[PDB]
Amino acid sequence: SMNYFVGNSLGVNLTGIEKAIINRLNLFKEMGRPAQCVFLSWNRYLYRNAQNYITSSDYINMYDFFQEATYLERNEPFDWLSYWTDECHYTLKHHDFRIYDQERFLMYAHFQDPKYRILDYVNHFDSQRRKVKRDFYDVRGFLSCSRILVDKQQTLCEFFYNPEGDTKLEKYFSYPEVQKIIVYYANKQYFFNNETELGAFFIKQLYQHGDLFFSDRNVYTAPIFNLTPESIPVVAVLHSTHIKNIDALDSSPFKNVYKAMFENLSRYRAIIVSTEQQKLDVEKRINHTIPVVNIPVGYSETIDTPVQTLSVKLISVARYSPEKQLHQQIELIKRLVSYVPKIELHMYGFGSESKKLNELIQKYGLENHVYLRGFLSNLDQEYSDAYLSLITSNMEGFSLALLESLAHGVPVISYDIKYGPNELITSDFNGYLITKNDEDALFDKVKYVIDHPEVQQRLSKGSLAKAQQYSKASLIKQWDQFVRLILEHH
Amino acid sequence: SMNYFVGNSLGVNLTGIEKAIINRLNLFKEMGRPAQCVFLSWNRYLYRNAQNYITSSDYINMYDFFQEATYLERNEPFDWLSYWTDECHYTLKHVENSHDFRIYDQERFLMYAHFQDPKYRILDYVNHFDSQRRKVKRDFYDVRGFLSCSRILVDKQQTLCEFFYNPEGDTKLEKYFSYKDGKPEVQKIIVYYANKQYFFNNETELGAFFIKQLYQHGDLFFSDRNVYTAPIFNLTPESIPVVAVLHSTHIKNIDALDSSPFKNVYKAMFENLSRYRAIIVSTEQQKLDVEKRINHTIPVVNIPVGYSTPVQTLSVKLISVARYSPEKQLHQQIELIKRLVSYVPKIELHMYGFGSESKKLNELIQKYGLENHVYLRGFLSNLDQEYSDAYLSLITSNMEGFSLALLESLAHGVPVISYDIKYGPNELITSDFNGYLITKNDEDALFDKVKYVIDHPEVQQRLSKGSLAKAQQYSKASLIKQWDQFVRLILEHH
Repeated sequence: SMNYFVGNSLGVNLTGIEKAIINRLNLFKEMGRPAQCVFLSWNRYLYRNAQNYITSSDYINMYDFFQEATYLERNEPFDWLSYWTDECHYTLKHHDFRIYDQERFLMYAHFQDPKYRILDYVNHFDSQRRKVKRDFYDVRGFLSCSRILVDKQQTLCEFFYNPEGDTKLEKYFSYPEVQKIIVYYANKQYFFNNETELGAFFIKQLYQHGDLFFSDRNVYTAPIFNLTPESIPVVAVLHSTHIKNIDALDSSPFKNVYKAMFENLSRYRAIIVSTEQQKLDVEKRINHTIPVVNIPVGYSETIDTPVQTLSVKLISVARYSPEKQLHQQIELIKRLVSYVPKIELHMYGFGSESKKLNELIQKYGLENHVYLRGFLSNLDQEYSDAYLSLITSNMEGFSLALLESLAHGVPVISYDIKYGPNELITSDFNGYLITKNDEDALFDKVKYVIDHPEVQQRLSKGSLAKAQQYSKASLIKQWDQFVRLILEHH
Repeated sequence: SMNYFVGNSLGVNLTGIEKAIINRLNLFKEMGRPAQCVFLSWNRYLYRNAQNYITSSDYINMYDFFQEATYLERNEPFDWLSYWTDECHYTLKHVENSHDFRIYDQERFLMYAHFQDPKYRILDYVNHFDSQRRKVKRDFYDVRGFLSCSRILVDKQQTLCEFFYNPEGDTKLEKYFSYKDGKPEVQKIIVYYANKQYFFNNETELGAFFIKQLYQHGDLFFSDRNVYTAPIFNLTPESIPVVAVLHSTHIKNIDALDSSPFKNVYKAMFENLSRYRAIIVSTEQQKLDVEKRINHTIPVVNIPVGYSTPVQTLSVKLISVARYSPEKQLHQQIELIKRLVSYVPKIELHMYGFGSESKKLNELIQKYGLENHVYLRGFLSNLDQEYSDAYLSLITSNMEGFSLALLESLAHGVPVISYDIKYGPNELITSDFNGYLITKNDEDALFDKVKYVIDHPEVQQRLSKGSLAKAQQYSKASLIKQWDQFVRLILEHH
């Protein structure tokens, strides 16, 4: 039996949903449940984006599947520049080349590398210099898609190839929308009107009696699951707030990304959310129509670095976005620095709010007190001397960063806001929950913990215990039980 | 060494050039010189058109060559209907008064299928539709059974590009089109050959590449459809030996031998004579005019375009074997009979052929009250019975070409009276031997000579025996010896 985590693709910069999908995959292998990520969109760079995260045998892409290129890795590098000159006697006028036969302009080639071992695309031109066809190469080496052009470089149709160059899919477009898809599969021809129908066909070929699907990128996967039969079991996973407005729990419309899932609840064996708090809201909102279950989106990893070697160092691990209200922590430091002259705030993240935050810092002469540290891929060394974590957001989700900092014995002072802080913070155990936007009470609890390092030490010991509760193995056992119960009942 | 006779195609009704190519192949086969016909145009019916006349190994079509379908014969039949119904689970709906079926996956219209035969054994094409019932692609099947070409459509079913396949389904050629004067014109051709890709701007360049792939030292090419074949040979090296074959008059105006422009179909060959080893024409008379016109720059050789039951069992039966076209001037034959019937009341004239002039010919027949004297007999595939009682053949044309029809009537002992016009009458008529030649458009002299042969049956008999003797000069064995000597000589000089 196989567990499939259905997203869309993998960017250069992995997204929350992509990490969750990958994170969840690792856990299933650990406990000896087979699992695979399922990708939908055509992405001739997928194998590259995947390389530093999962193996080729750990994912099935829908286009790779019909192009017979699943589990296929990089071809041995190919000398395109040599083949064009030494075998085809063409003329190259320079990571782009213009290919001429004698005086005749044929093609526009585009490479990735300056070593020219990885071809990207080749534009083909007619006798009038009209661009008639584009050849799009997969990062693994084989020609993946040719696009036929008409009029003003308008896409008319696309042909997708297997590695050996057989046609496996055809797409036909009008204005640029798909009106027809042809697939060559199982020694015949299949016809679809759109990519959702193709996706549904793909899911039916994947499924074997006893497998389980997870719907992770609902804006794409729910419409696909909606056209598959009810004998194929699938669970919906929400990675965010389920409604546009969390303060109108009964009334708020579902997020657009979750609409097609919520409007066909009966198709799904369950909904998974990250927090008990979110499970209670969702359960009540859908009148218990299907099971809702809370399974955290990560775990506290075993500690490899020195812990609480304690200058008072406060930290923020948070995207530089409006919702994290990070200026409130700069203002906190403005207040505290008169009582705590050697105080330091380190804020780890990136995003829109950098310029404004940077300006607020210079404005208050806090350049020796508050540091916008940007993104660090490794935070282990940053936690060893951290006195406490701050959360000043108007909204949250289950925070992997918070779990990591707790596993390092760094206690946390957070607003009590949905979702995540209530799950990972017990007041006076591993930190303190504060009424949302009460900056005065924030100052009082931060000052109190700084004034009483015996308190910080005791909250440190609570932090290590809270992290122990969210271990890799507790999370394994929760996935293991859920999967067996969902399949048992199906 | 291989002799290659390069034409365009074979139609369902063979043209003059197609027959000339096939007759030449048959002579080379009898002789023991390897020959093949070479065809250029994409023609997914070529195999059926060819079956009555040549074997698969007797020809190489250009498209078949690149489609890895040269020498391929017919597939065992395939019941597309059962495969669509039983194996694909599609819904078939017959179209009223047709061999056509609409194909559906449930409520969804997917394809329109056309069969050649009401038994649905020969799939011809399949049209594909998108979700908005736009016709996006047409699949064209070869008569041998394989999918030959897919054509991709845009806008009002305009041809954008075409993909040509081997029998296994691999793409071997692509063609890209742009519209000019309301018709698609090739702007690009890609060919997958010898594990490489090759690029061309037009079919002339593709043709030249094809010739270069066939040629081995010792081989010899004949350019028979010069409007297409000459521009192709013009793009090939002079190391490849090619003979130009003219199948009609070489100039637009036969009466200005020196100054007339060449026929548009021969312009490319005459504007590059030094490319060609020789020119072949069907008549000694055309040979002398062409040699003079080109100042003997290359050799010109006349080789007839073809070779030659009970006989002369004799009512007085005149015959005309001639297209009903204005150049033939068949009205003059009506006028001749109008004048003759007075003196010869048991006279008949049988006119074998067809064309746009039939209506006027019937009007004149009716006008002259000649309905029991002049017969418009239509085309006749076989004329053997029609010859046995024929007294005399008539030719009243203002222009001619070498006539296999006239050769055949001469083999059957039928003498002829013809206007003296170029080309063909002087080749097959020696005055007072097998017939008479009359000043062009001299209807009085035509009457007088026709009347003299009717009034002298012993003269008719001598001319008949001269017709048998004239035809025997065009024997299979004399054509073989001309062709054998020509190829020997051409290859020695090259």
